Amino acid sequence: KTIWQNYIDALFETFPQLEISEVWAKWDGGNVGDAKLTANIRTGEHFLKAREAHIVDPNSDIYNTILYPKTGADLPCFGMNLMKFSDKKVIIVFDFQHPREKYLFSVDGLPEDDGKYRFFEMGNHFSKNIFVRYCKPDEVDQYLDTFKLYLTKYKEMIDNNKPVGEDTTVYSDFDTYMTELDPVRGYMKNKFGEGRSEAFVNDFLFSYK
Ligand SMILES: C=CC1=C(C)/C(=C/c2[nH]c(/C=C3N=C(/C=C4\NC(=O)C(C)=C4C=C)C(C)=C\3CCC(=O)O)c(CCC(=O)O)c2C)NC1=O
Repeated sequence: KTIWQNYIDALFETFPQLEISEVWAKWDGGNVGDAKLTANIRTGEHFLKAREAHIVDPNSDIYNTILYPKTGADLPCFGMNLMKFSDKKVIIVFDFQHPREKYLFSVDGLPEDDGKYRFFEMGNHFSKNIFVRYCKPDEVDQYLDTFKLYLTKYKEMIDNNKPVGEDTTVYSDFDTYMTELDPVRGYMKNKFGEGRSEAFVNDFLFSYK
């Protein structure tokens, strides 16, 4: 079981076409294992891919998923990182992540946040509407309706533009940026080893570099 289940359900209710097209990894690790990784690639109409990583151990529950739309409509990706770190500490992040470097994207009517957060440069693959909240595991679903508004706006963008391009190099700047700045490598090395951490980051999470 996972505390992120209602986010995950909402995601695939909005985009029921996103079917698993490859289980990229199911790995065991952590203490003898207590940490499990599931890494799925999904495909479906209007998307290049959605890649979904879910890492669960006794204290942590991390759901990191990015939807990469087909190209040709200048659409942002939709990214979420739902991170339970301990039984006291959760960070919820989701946003429209635009592939063009240093382009400030926004959707009018959505919550706005111009604060600066760790690791990342705001305005550069994160939008005016980046949604970041810190709360306790049992509070996570209080932002679910907002997550669902983001999904609703995203689905309108997809359905109104109907992108059909498949130029994965549109996402190369984005994947490069997400690679240098995301704090993953360290956590996965410790839990799973070096080769697995490297491949997870470079060949699964951000593979369009
Ligand atoms: C898979 C394993 C995995 C690990 C181990 C991980 C760790 C991780 N991500 C973080 C932050 C963050 N991560 C993001 C955002 C994202 N990052 C993304 O990969 C995507 C897709 C988004 C958003 C759509 C942001 C904005 C922060 C900073 C949060 C903050 O400022 O505290 C932090 C810092 C938390 C803190 O400030 O205390 C850690 C430790 N992220 C992972 O994905």
